[PDB]
Amino acid sequence: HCQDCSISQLCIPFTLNDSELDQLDEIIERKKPIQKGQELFKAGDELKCLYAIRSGTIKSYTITEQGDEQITAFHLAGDLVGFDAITEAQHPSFAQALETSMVCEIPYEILDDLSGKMPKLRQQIMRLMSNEIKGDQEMILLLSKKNAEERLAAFLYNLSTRFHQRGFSPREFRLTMTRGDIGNYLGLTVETISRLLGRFQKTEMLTVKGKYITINDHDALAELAGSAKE
Amino acid sequence: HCQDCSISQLCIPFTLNDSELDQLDEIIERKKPIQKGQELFKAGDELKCLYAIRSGTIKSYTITEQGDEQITAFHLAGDLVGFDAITEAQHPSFAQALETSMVCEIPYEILDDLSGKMPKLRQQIMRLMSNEIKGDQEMILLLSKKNAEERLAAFLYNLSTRFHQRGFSPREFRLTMTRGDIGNYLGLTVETISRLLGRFQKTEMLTVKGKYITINDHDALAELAGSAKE
Ligand code: SF4
Ligand code: SF4
Repeated sequence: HCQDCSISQLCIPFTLNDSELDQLDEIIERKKPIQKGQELFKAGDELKCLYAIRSGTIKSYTITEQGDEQITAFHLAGDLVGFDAITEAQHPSFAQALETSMVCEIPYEILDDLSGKMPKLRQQIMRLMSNEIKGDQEMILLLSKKNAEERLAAFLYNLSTRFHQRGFSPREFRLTMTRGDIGNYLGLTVETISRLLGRFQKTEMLTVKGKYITINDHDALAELAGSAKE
Repeated sequence: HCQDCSISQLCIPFTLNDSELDQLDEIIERKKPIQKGQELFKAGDELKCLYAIRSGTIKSYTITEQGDEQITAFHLAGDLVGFDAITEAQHPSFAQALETSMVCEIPYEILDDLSGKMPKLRQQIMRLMSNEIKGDQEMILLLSKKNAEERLAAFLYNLSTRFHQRGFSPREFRLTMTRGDIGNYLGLTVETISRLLGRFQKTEMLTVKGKYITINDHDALAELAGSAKE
């Protein structure tokens, strides 16, 4: 159940000859679905497999000394979860599903075994890590230079894009995560998150119905997202 | 000039048989020293080599739409600069030396060529990326959950540690970067940066003379760094 995949283009078997493909799936792709709110691993757990998101939504977080969750990323289908566990065979982070999700469990060593063995695989694994790094860098700029109007716009631009790539309307999409969770990730207040979407709707940039977002003006939206100003 | 290196333990030829070692250096390790303020690459440049810091200090940054520098990391000896350029053969970031620095130019393709060829190398390259990701995650928590007292303490804890590993006093070390740059990275004010070091000195935790920092109480310091509170 893995040669079949409409996101393999952005997932892990990207640019594999059909021999590489029929081989990989043999060692992954089969985990009775993860339920909304259940975890894939706890911080401190040993690294065994990495997780490719087949369907659904997953957040990554930690807990502060004083006990608050802080979200470090949301994951969409095609995303790989577990990279930060490679350095030390161990998960520093939590991961939890936000909705019923399908997840492909890829055994790290076995994948590592087959990567030295596979140039196009090895290379693909690389840029995937490269890209998480790139993303995290963008997050850092978001939290230093962008104000709340911008942070949210950026966040919403990002999702919209990513859904586009995973073959969806760039126009319309639901927030699977809660407003609480969005505010967490973005250093904003559920109070503020809401207020902003108001303004966004007020300008006809955005239409908002429950958890469903509609973008009526990508150009406006990108201007706010790409600002980084005060 | 590369089998000789008192930081190879944390640099790139970590866990290489002496055949792997004598081989690698042949393709790197020789760039007439980078001067304080000169750049290694401009955002948008093509990926050719990655850069291992042999000596000195290097910052990574971008420029906002409205034209402000934002620093995404400081690099010490042993650190590899360029990972975020792998996804798309291209540097999204700038890199600039903060003091006269020695830099080992490692050709990416050639290094990639020899990595599929080398299990222990490939694996080492992995965790290095894994670790940048991990670091960036910590930065994200710093910018969301930590206040200024904590941000600085954290930052200073981090440097102190990293100098320790690179074989130095954990006790005492200079800030090579400017207070401006520290404040940039940390979302703080040169006004605030200074005030804090005052308090830090006031409590005898820290002794501060010009650019030189002395930690008299690592335990205090780590408590503030590891807080993430308000
Ligand atoms: S989501 Fe699962 S089945 Fe699809 S390409 Fe990724 S690992 Fe394979
Ligand atoms: S700093 Fe330069 S010489 Fe030293 S191990 Fe790294 S690449 Fe080799």
